[PDB]
Amino acid sequence: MVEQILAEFQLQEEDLKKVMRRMQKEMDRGLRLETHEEASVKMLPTYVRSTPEGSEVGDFLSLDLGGTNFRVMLVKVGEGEEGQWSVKTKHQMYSIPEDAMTGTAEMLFDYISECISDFLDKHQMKHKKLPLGFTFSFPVRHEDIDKGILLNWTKGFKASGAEGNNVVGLLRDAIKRRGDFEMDVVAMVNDTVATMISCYYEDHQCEVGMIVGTGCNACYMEEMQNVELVEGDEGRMCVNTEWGAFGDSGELDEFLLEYDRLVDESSANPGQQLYEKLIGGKYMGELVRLVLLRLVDENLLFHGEASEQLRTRGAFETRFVSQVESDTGDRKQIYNILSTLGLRPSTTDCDIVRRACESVSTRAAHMCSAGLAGVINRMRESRSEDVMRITVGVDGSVYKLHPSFKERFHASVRRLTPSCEITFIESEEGSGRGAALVSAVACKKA
Ligand SMILES: CS(=O)(=O)c1ccc(Oc2cc3nc(-c4ccccn4)[nH]c3cc2CN2C(=O)CCC2=O)cc1
Ligand SMILES: OC[C@H]1O[C@H](O)[C@H](O)[C@@H](O)[C@@H]1O
Ligand code: NA
Repeated sequence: MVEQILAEFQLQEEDLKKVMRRMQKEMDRGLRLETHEEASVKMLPTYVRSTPEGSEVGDFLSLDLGGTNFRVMLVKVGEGEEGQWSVKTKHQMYSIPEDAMTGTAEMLFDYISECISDFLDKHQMKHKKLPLGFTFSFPVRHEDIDKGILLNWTKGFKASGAEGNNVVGLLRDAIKRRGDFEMDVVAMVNDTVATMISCYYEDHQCEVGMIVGTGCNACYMEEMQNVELVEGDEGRMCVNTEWGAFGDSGELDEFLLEYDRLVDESSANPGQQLYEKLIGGKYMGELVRLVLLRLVDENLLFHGEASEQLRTRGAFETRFVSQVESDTGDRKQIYNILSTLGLRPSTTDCDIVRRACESVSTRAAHMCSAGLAGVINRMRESRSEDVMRITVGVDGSVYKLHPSFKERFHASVRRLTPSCEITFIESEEGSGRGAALVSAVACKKA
């Protein structure tokens, strides 16, 4: 029975409360000196602090590295009503070559600095020496707002000899070893951090950032006294939970399915990022693919016959998941996806594939809701407030564009967060505006 195979994806409320409590426990472990180093949830102080210690105005360069495409953009920051407006003015996107991303650090950052030029020249501006904000969507141990070493690549990145190294250095070398231009690199932030920062003008309650895109992560404003790895008890600092690695010490073992185990084993980073592998768009289409393969090996789908493409890793794209679940019921979208994959599905084949899609994506919404509710309830407790009103800034294609993910996600987080009133804001150019606003504050020292 297909329903019996799909039922393995369900999570009961008690399963979610369990996931939630365990996440809260790992978050606490990551923050404490005695456990931070062994912690699966690393809880990385980011050096982004509360209060407006003045902001510079003008134009800022923003880099965005964290997918196969790299982005360079210009953001103009200025003074006003609530404070500082920000707006992307010029933007250019760049694909990284196959052998550039598998090259070396020094090399990849050369392709990156090269790309900064194709943008600088192509916009009448190689002569400018701009402040630079770098959104870099990989786990970094910060020493400061402008200094921090990459702990490891995630999401299938692999450039050699980049791990263990100050990432801002690597970038300032490619800037020297280019002669071309001069840029001052003032801040490196995680994408979660940028997204939250980008909503803060519109909403001063925005103190969490969450990405549900290719990967899955969040950050939030922690009490400085709770942040044991930075001296000081005063104010708040932003903590990059890196919750993607929740489960890398076995915390999700009772939930993982044969599909999860296979995605993990054939991944670039086996044994790591296990929570993220349940949720992120890098993995969601692959999960459905494996579920489809299981259904077929059992003769419950495509009369037990799978195409060449269907048996290939990566072929069931995450965007297909989202398109399958947008089908209006006439099966046209489903049929056209499958047919392109060299399949000839029946009416019941289409409906099964839809069901497989719903199961994978519902489980990602719910699994993700437990992570966030854990963050929100911790913060409600830390701040000692009765009804906590909080805004979460959110970005990522899974959340923004999968037709039912956001609604299932919001319903499930609200269920797990009594006495919290959560406002969700989808960020508008969160990466670039976010890196720009941090930059503009980091430009009060210099
Ligand atoms: C004027 S305004 O009110 O429109 C306005 C003000 C700030 C804005 O972004 C920020 C930039 C920052 N740069 C640093 C930094 C940088 C270096 C060292 C230490 N700190 N910290 C920052 C905090 C924020 C805002 N911030 C919070 O305070 C809680 C959640 C959040 O996003 C956005 C709009
Ligand atoms: O892009 C979302 C997330 O992807 C992975 O989880 C990265 O390790 C993390 O830094 C990033 O925030
Ligand atoms: Na502290």
